[PDB]
Amino acid sequence: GEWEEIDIGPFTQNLGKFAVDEANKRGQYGRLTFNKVIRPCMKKTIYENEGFREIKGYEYQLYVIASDKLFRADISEDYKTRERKLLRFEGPVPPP
Repeated sequence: GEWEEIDIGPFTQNLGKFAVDEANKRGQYGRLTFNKVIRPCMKKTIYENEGFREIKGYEYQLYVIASDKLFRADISEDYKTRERKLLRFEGPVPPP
């Protein structure tokens, strides 16, 4: 399986902040205030399909508490540029 649990240290918390910033732009929940990312944070690596199967990027699934509510965010991150995209941000979700 290509998903693996990663740490919820500062880089992951900053991913959650990105997710909340992007969720605020989408506005589905109105303005939210990032609180923290909780376990589990899952990452999967996306590879090119052919050639050297270079890593194309990553996808993360995060559980982020924002405005005291728990959301699940899916975030892509390009390997070469570090460009992140919020793919999904939903909740309030059950605690994982």
